[PDB]
Amino acid sequence: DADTKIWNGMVGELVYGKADIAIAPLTITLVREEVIDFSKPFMSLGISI
Amino acid sequence: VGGVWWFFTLIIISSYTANLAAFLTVERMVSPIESAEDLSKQTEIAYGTLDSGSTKEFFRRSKIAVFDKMWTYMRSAEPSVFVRTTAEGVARVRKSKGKYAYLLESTMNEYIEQRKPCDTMKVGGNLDSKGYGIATPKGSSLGTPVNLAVLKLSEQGLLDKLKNKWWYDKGECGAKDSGSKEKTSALSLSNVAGVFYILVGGLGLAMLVALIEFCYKSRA
Amino acid sequence: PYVMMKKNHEMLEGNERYEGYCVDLAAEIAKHCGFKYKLTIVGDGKYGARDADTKIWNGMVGELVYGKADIAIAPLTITLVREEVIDFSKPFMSLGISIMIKKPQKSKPGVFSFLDPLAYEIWMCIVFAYIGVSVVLFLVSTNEFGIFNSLWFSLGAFMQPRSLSGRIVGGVWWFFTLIIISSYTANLAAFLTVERMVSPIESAEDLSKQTEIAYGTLDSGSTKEFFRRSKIAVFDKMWTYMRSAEPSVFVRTTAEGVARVRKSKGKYAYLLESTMNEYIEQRKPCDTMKVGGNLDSKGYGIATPKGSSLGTPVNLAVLKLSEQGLLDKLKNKWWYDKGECGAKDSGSKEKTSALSLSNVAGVFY
Amino acid sequence: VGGVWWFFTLIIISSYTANLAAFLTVERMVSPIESAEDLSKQTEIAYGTL
Ligand SMILES: O=c1[nH]c2cc(C(F)(F)F)c(N3CCOCC3)cc2n(CP(=O)(O)O)c1=O
Ligand SMILES: O=c1[nH]c2cc(C(F)(F)F)c(N3CCOCC3)cc2n(CP(=O)(O)O)c1=O
Repeated sequence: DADTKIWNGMVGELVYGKADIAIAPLTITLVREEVIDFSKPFMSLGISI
Repeated sequence: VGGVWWFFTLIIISSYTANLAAFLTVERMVSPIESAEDLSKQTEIAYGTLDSGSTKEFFRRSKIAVFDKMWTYMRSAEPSVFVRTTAEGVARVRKSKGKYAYLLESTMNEYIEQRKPCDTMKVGGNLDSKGYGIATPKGSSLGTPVNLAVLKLSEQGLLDKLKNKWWYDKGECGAKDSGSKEKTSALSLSNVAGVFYILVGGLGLAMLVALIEFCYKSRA
Repeated sequence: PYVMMKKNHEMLEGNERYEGYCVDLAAEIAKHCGFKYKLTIVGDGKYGARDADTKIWNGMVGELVYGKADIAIAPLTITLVREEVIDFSKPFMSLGISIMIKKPQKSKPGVFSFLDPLAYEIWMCIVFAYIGVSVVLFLVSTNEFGIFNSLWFSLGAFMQPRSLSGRIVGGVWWFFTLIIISSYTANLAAFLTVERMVSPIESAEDLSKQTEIAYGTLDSGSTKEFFRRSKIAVFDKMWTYMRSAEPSVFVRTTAEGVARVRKSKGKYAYLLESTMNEYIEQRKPCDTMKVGGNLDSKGYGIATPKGSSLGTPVNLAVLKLSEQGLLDKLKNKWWYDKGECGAKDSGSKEKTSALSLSNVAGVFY
Repeated sequence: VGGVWWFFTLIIISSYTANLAAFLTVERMVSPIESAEDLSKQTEIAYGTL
């Protein structure tokens, strides 16, 4: 959230110590790589028709 | 009379032949899509994305040639080509008789293709390169271990195996994909069949006139 | 097309000597990380392997571990064996193993170009109804007298008084054949207008289900070792075939493999990295094409010595470049834009026309 | 012989007719450059400036 500058969802629960690890279809984005750590991709994808 | 009638039927059968050819020539002209560039080069088939998400924001910020034009279209397309949820998008594709295409994540798409009534399919390669990963708090102890674990699983083909288990095996369809093989691709017997029934009908009519004729003769 | 020697490289020096995807990717990374660099080609010209005996790393991965270089910007595959000794940034290009076949060419008459317009099923029924009329007429007109007549009605069949019965039979049968020959003519015209030539089917599973078209991989490399170690259903059978296929379905180099596909008239398929494959498709004489999706999920990355300062910076830089679509842009620049071939342009080329003899020949025999 | 020869000529005249239809259909398919966008959509005809 731009205003409150607060992280939500799984990425949030990681930064605020709610969880120890996140195992889900979490996209590896630059904005997230800055606050948390992403392991190598376990599934490559993209936009399809 | 016989000459003019002959010239008359000549024109008609020629017209029938010529006309029947245009319907078959165009029938071949039809070329389903396959790539994203195909969506931009045409307008007959509408298309859109989710009203909110990285998918929509992708085209908006994309400076790539093809994707640019696509966004320009979707940005002012009426009615709204954007849907509220992913379910709405799929429903729009299933109820437009192939007049509406929906752009979404390949992962979720591939899964939908393996769900009843098996009436959806992914076409062409992906538009961009993304990837999911295991997230761990910055400077965690599980960091390095998990990272290597993912690499180990992929090399053992365990990751590919898991996907096959939940995407294709879990199906199911598993049937709609074997019919989508795209085998057939020619003319047909249907039309020609209609002319066969009218033939046998004529033969039967004659077989009736024969007996009937005989009877008449006898009477005489 | 990652790193190549520029045309007039002899008249140039420094980094200006080289050009390619990675050459541009280097400048981009250096711009976002803020540093000057000197492009250098690895000595032995290898990527990154580990000799079992000497336990020594070679190629770029080697020059990193032994302090010869500060960073590796090349199509270096992100493997577990390497991730242990060095650091890999997020993938700047996802790839996998693909299939390469000949150019979807086309050519063949075999009187079978006449039975196609008209389906085999239709040729059959038109023959069944053919004798179906010569038998009905046969009933209109002692054992030999039936043979001479059956041969006469068969001559009245072999196509060209007022017995109303068999009269309407000849008329209806004429109207029947009229429609058919009209359909054949019309349909054949459509064929002569569009004239689209498909091909086989993209799906590694298609290579295993058939044997007519041979296929193989490089005699040495991760590609070959993949099938050997793969426990997946489809890939298993494929390896079983290639493992004992005679003659050898494996080639010495990648060039040999491509040459084998271009000289087998579509009888030999070659399995290789999608990246190199896509590039080949964009090279003269444009007679090769990639079919189906990749067999596995790989990815190249920027390699940096374990515990380096450029580590985190470069990692983020790669992610930034991809999100700005700069990576996709670079690939398009060296693969398709700088390419020479064309597929969507060959289908957009509405032009062609000429009669041969093949089809007509089948009717002569 | 007369029957087979008839079926033979039938196919040929049908082929001639069908093919001749294609030579006129394609003759219409051909389009000439009307604007600049036409120069970009095709490659057969090269073009340049000073
Ligand atoms: O980390 C993320 N991972 C995601 C994974 C998936 C899925 F593919 F379902 F696993 C999806 N969907 C795709 C289809 O529509 C329904 C949900 C959204 C994701 N989003 C939201 P974005 O902002 O639209 O990318 C993320 O943020
Ligand atoms: O790090 C690696 N990066 C590689 C990059 C490429 C290319 F795609 F050309 F860039 C290739 N080729 C693919 C086509 O055949 C010719 C060479 C091999 C690579 N290998 C050897 P592997 O053991 O067979 O994977 C590596 O080890």
